[PDB]
Amino acid sequence: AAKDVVVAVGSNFTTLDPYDANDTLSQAVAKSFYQGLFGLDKEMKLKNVLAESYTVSDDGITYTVKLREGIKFQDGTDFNAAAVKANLDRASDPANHLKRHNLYKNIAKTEAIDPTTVKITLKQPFSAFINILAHPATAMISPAALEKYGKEIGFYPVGTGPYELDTWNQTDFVKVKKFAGYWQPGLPKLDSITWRPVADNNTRAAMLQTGEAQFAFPIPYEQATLLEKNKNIELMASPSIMQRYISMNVTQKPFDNPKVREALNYAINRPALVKVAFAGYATPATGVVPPSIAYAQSYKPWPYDPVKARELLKEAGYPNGFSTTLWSSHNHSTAQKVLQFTQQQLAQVGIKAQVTAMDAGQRAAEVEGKGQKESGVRMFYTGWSASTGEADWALSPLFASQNWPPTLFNTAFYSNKQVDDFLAQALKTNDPAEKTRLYKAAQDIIWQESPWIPLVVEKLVSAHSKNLTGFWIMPDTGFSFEDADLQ
Ligand SMILES: [Zn+2]
Ligand SMILES: [Zn+2]
Ligand SMILES: [Zn+2]
Ligand SMILES: [Zn+2]
Ligand SMILES: [Zn+2]
Ligand SMILES: [Zn+2]
Ligand SMILES: [Zn+2]
Ligand SMILES: [Zn+2]
Ligand SMILES: [Zn+2]
Ligand SMILES: [Zn+2]
Repeated sequence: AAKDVVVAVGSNFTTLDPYDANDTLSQAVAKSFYQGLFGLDKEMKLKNVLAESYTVSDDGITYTVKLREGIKFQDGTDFNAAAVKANLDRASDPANHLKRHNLYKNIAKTEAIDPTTVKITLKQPFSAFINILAHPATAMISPAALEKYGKEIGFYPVGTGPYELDTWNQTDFVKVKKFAGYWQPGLPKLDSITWRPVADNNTRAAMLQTGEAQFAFPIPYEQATLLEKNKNIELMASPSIMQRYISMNVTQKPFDNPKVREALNYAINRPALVKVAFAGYATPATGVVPPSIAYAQSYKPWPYDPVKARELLKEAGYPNGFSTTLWSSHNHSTAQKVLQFTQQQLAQVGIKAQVTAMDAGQRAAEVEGKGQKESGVRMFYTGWSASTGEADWALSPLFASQNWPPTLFNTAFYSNKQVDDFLAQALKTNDPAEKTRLYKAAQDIIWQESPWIPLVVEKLVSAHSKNLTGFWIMPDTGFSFEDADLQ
């Protein structure tokens, strides 16, 4: 019997060459034909994939990876230390100007000691490197295919995965078919997968209804109830890695005063916000890092208390609040309801905030491309996904004093001697204990200094036919379908 499943996704794909994509979706789909040395499961946990095992010098500089022998690429060629070298050399060559260059520029060189042994030496220590190797961007592509297609490799992928490219209709869909020579006997179980972009949200959910699609994501809030009521459809609300928050320019107006920051955090009723802006598909944030990320810490939740808040602003010296600005990035999602709710809650405590949604231009001009002594940024509503699955990318770009704009995304212009050093120390050790310890310390300082108003952490809403099993949504919004099957 023919097992042909259709997945209804959210947008169009950019490229099928992982190294050249900034959107998770395209990377997730390209996972049909590509595998990495390592990868993360649906709980965001480390797994050895094409790699058998690995070792790292106490110097943190040298990584020695053992590979599984006998694996073939979809074009008949062999997967070996040389192919890994070719994939890594290419990714770390700036001349290639591949969108994900920054994830490999720290690689000094890759050596093929033997067909099943790869020696990678970094320029500088970076304990999160193993995570970079498990990232869906680091795909092992066919050296032969890299040469045959050159710069068009992103259209005609050739990897070691369970599916081969059947055909791609730029706007219509990406259809992949079962690869007979897949290195794992018995897989895949499916004969084909058809990834179909469906921009209309209501239509996406509707297809699960008619049976037109067996899996879909994301699912609109209104359509959620409908689907969950259907016995042929399984609707899930899973944890994501999207942190929602409002940063405060800790070097400005009343925000320099830590009492104000502590105050404004009492002003927001988070459980109410999750209902009003996310339809209950999120949770109040009890940390600055989504708990699904490795090394994250969680704390006792912020109570909601307008009285405590107004009192604190008074002690601070603002018996009648004050006025400030609240910027958010222009979008069509839930942001709109978040702003209206927030400035309303802030109004209750006397904080007149002038909301403003900015397009790509103003955002890059007023928020990202601007330094402290110029920036107008005061209160900023935004979000962030640590797509590496570990604390560093969830913490450095947002709190490391060196990452203030236009360098990186520390919109709160926060800084702290200990945190910066704790973050730096973390990257120079590979001992889990030390790492959980170092990161835990930085987070405790951050949470207590409150440079933010951590709002919530979203929930991913997906749904699939009861018949489709082994098909999962990952916190980073990618898919895990190693053992997918149909009955
Ligand atoms: Zn490019
Ligand atoms: Zn050749
Ligand atoms: Zn040649
Ligand atoms: Zn076909
Ligand atoms: Zn065909
Ligand atoms: Zn249709
Ligand atoms: Zn399920
Ligand atoms: Zn109180
Ligand atoms: Zn728009
Ligand atoms: Zn199921």
